[PDB]
Amino acid sequence: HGMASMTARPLSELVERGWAAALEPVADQVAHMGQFLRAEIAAGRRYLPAGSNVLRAFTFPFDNVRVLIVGQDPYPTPGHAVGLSFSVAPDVRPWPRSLANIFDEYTADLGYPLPSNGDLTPWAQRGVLLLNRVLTVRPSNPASHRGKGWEAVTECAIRALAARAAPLVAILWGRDASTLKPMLAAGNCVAIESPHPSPLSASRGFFGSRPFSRANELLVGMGAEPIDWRLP
Ligand SMILES: [Cl-]
Ligand SMILES: [Cl-]
Ligand SMILES: [Cl-]
Repeated sequence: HGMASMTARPLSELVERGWAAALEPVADQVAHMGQFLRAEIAAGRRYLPAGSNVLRAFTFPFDNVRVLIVGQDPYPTPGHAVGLSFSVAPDVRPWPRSLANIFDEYTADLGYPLPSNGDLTPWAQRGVLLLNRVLTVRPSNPASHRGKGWEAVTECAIRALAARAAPLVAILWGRDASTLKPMLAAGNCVAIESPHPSPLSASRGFFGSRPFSRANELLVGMGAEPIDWRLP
């Protein structure tokens, strides 16, 4: 299921059952995004990630999400984005510099060895929502799908998480992510804020932020299970 399905089929057929219910308020908006993508292709433009990966962050169970990591837009280099914020496919070398920064801090914070590859799927399988606010991008055109309708989709997702009584930690990287604080404050959600891991900002405070260990300390305090951050 790709673009065709996103334009034409119910949420139940696109994402995990809990997510499908959570995203029901934006069912028409999702369909409209599928049409936007169809129009892009008809016009002789491409988009990233692959259609089958666009909604991938919502294919893991809504009820198990305990940490939210927000990204802005997918990687713009062809072949990098795979539908989970910051993740890349296992064969990708070198890693994008933002991911290399995230992994630098992972090693410093947790003491684990540097990951073998850039695939963050294990995090998604273990209750981390790796959510870009904008879920597609035109190749090599950073932030080119901003303002095209994804924002309402991804905001609906975040509000559904925040509305729950269940524990949530939100890792908020950069000023744009920090815009989410109001919706997060009225819930059972603690936000960890730092500069973004992009090389443009990382050295102003991303390094040293220890988000992984902090998120776990917060979770355990709230009686939730921590995340097993360990990557192979
Ligand atoms: Cl189609
Ligand atoms: Cl293109
Ligand atoms: Cl991405």
